[PDB]
Amino acid sequence: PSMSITRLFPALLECFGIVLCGYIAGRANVITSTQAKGLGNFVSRFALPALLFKNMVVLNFSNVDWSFLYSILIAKASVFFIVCVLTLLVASPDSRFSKAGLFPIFATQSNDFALGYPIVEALYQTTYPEYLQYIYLVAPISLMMLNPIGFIFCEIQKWKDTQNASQNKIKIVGLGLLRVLQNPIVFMVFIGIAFNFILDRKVPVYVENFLDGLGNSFSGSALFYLGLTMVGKIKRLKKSAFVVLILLITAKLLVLPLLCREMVELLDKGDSVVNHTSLSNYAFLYGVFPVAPGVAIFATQFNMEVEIITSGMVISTFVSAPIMYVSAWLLTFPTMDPKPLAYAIQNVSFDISIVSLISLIWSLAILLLSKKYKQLPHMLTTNLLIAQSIVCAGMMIWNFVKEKNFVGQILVFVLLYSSLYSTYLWTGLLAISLFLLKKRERVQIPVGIIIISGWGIPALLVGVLLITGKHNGDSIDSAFFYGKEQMITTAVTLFCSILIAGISLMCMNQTAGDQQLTRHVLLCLLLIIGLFANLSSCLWWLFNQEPGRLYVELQFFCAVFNFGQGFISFGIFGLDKHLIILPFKR
Ligand SMILES: CCCCCCCCCCCCCCCCCC(=O)O[C@H](COC(=O)CCCCCCCCCCCCCCC)COP(=O)(O)OCCN
Ligand SMILES: CC(C)CCC[C@@H](C)[C@H]1CC[C@H]2[C@@H]3CC=C4C[C@@H](O)CC[C@]4(C)[C@H]3CC[C@]12C
Ligand SMILES: CC(C)CCC[C@@H](C)[C@H]1CC[C@H]2[C@@H]3CC=C4C[C@@H](O)CC[C@]4(C)[C@H]3CC[C@]12C
Ligand SMILES: CC(C)CCC[C@@H](C)[C@H]1CC[C@H]2[C@@H]3CC=C4C[C@@H](O)CC[C@]4(C)[C@H]3CC[C@]12C
Ligand SMILES: CC(C)CCC[C@@H](C)[C@H]1CC[C@H]2[C@@H]3CC=C4C[C@@H](O)CC[C@]4(C)[C@H]3CC[C@]12C
Ligand SMILES: CC(C)CCC[C@@H](C)[C@H]1CC[C@H]2[C@@H]3CC=C4C[C@@H](O)CC[C@]4(C)[C@H]3CC[C@]12C
Ligand code: NA
Repeated sequence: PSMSITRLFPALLECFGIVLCGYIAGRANVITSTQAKGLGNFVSRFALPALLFKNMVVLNFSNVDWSFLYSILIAKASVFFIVCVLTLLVASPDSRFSKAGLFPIFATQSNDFALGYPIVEALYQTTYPEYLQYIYLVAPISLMMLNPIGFIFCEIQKWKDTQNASQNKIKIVGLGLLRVLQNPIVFMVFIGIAFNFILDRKVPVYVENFLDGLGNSFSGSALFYLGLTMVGKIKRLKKSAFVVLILLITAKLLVLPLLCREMVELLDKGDSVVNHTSLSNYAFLYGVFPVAPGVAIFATQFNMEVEIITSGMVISTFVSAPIMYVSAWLLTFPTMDPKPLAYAIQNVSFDISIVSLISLIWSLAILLLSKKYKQLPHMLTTNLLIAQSIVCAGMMIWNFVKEKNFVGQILVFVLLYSSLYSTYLWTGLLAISLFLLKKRERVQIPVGIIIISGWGIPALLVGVLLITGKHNGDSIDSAFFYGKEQMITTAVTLFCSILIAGISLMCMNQTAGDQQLTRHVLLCLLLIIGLFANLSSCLWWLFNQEPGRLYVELQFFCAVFNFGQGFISFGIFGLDKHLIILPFKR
C-alpha cells in the first residue's frame, strides 16, 4: 500500500475528538478563562519549543531530500503570489494592504505540528518514516520565507492610518522581519541547527527524556486548546465575506494541494516510480491541512480583519477532515487490484456510516425532543432520517457478514436496501410535500398514504428483487449482491425519484407554522445531486460492465453519498439547535 490508509480514520477521530472535546468543555464552561490562558501559554512556550528543539537537534541534514522542499516551497510561494496579486487588484483601497498581507498567509500557512503531524505520522510510521522529518522543517522555513512579505504589507496598512505619507521604508521592512524572529518556532529552529553542530546529533539521555515529556504533550494540548478557542468565533458574516471564505479555503485546500503535487512531479526526478508516487501523494496530503491557529493570532496582533480570518481558520479546520480522508483514499485507488479495491470501497462505506449515524442520532434527538415531528414537513424529514439511520446501521452489520452464511446475508441485504430505496424515494416524497405546502391550498396533504408509499414501495421492490434475481455470495459489494436486475431496480428507483423530486421543486417556482421551506428545499436539492451520481453509476455499469476507468472514482463518491447523506441532513437540521429545545432539555 505504501500509505497505511487503514490507520487514517482512527487518527482523524482521535485528532478531531480532542478538538471537539475542547469545544464541548469550553461551551459547557468546564475550563475557565484563566485556565485557558494557562493551557494556551504552556503550549506556545513549553510544549512547542521543546518539540521543535528536540526534532531539529537530532535531524540528519546529510540524508535530507531537499528536492521535496523546493517543490513545496515554490508551490506555497506560487499560491502566495497568486492570492496577494489578486487581492491587491480588486480589494477596496481603504483595507487593501491588510488583506494583501494576511490572506496570502491564510492560504499558505497550515497547521502542521498540532494536527498535520498525527495524520502524517499514522500514515507513514513504517512505510516512509523519513516523510516525518519534512513536516518539521517545511513549516518553519515556509514561515520565514513568506510571512515576512505578508507582515510588511500589514505594516504599510498600519502606517497608512498613521498617515505621514507612508514614510520610514526601512522601519516597515524592519518590523516585518522582526515579528518573524520573535515567533517561537522560527528562532527555536535556529537554536536547533545551532545545537545540531555544537552538541552534534547526539543528545544527553536525561535531556532527551525531558524533551520527550514536553514534546509528546504538544499535539494533545494544542488540539484541545484549538477547540477551546473555537467557542464563539463563527459570526454571521455578510455575503461578500461569505464568498471570500469560499475562495480562501479553496486556495488552501484545493489549489495548494494540486500545486504541491504537480511541482513534485517535475522537481523530483523519482528514479523509483513507486517512491515517486508516494512523494507526490504525500505532497498532495500536506497541502490539504487546515489554516494554522497562529494566523488568527496575527490578525489580533495587527488588529486587522480578525473576523474573516478567525472564521476561516475554524471552518477550514473542520472542512479539511473530509477532504483529507476522501483524497487520501482516492490517491490509493490507482494502485489497487480490483479485488482489494472492492474491500477499499466497503472500508470507506463502513466508517463513513459510523460517523454519519452519530450525526443522525443527534439529529433525531433534536427533531424528536420538540414537537417538530408533529408538524407536517418535519414529519416527512423524520421518516427520511430514520431511513438514513438504518442504511448506516445496515452497512455496519453488512461489513461483518458480507462473506458469511447465506441466511445472514439475505436479511441484512433486505434491511440495507429496503431503507436505501426509501432514502431515494423519500427525497421525491419530501419534495412533493413541499409543493403541497408551498401551493397553500385547503388540501389535507395525505401524509398517511405518503408514509405507507415511502416505506411500502421499497419493500415491494426488494421483494420483487428477491423473487427475480441471482444471488452472489462472492460479491463483496452490496450493490452487486444481485445481478444486473439489482442495477435495473436501483436505476428505476433512482430514475422515478428524480422526476417526482425534480418536477415538484420546479412546480414550486411556478407557484411562487414553523416550517423551513428554504432548509427543506436545500436538503432536497443536495439529495438530488447524490441521485444523479448514483443514477449515472447504474447507467454506466449497464452499458459497460467492465470497471477501471473514472467509474472507480464515481463508485467511491456514490458510496460516500449513500452512507454520508446523514451528514448532509445534520448540517441542516442537526446543527441549528438554537433555543427550540434548549429550554425544553434544560
Ligand atoms: C463560508 C463558507 C465556507 C466554504 C467552505 C468550503 C470552501 C472550499 C471548499 C473545499 C475545498 C476544496 C476541496 C474540496 C472539493 C472537492 C475536491 C477535493 O479536494 O476533495 C475531493 C473530495 O473530498 C471531499 O469529500 C470534500 C467534501 C467534504 C467537505 C465539503 C467541502 C465544502 C463544505 C462547505 C462548508 C461550508 C462552511 C459553512 C460556513 C459558515 C477529493 O480530492 P481529490 O482531488 O479527489 O484527490 C485525488 C486527486 N489526486
Ligand atoms: C458529527 C458527529 C461525529 C457527532 C455530532 C454530535 C455533536 C455535534 C453534538 C454532541 C454533543 C453536543 C454538545 C454537548 C454540550 C454542549 C454544551 C452546551 O452548553 C452547548 C451545546 C453543546 C456545545 C453541544 C453542541 C452539539 C454537540 C457538540
Ligand atoms: C485560487 C482561487 C481558488 C482563489 C484565490 C484567492 C483570491 C483570488 C481571493 C481570496 C481572498 C479574496 C479577496 C478577499 C476580500 C476582498 C475585499 C473585497 O472588498 C473585494 C474582493 C477581495 C479583494 C477578494 C478578492 C479575491 C481574493 C483575493
Ligand atoms: C468521512 C469521515 C470518515 C472522515 C472525516 C472524519 C470525521 C472526524 C469528520 C467528518 C465530518 C466532520 C465534522 C464536520 C463539521 C462539524 C461541525 C462542527 O461544528 C463540529 C465538528 C464537526 C461535526 C466535524 C467533526 C469531524 C468530522 C465528524
Ligand atoms: C427496515 C426495512 C425492512 C423497512 C423499514 C420498516 C418500516 C415499515 C418501518 C421502519 C420505519 C417506520 C416508521 C418510522 C417513523 C414513523 C413516523 C411516526 O409518526 C409513525 C410511525 C412511522 C410511520 C414508522 C412506521 C413503521 C416504519 C415505516
Ligand atoms: C419505481 C417507484 C419509485 C415508483 C414510484 C412510486 C411513487 C413515486 C408514487 C406512486 C404513487 C404516488 C402517490 C399517489 C398519490 C398521491 C396523492 C397526492 O395528493 C400526494 C402524493 C401521492 C401520495 C403520490 C406520491 C408519489 C407516489 C408514492
Ligand atoms: Na506561509
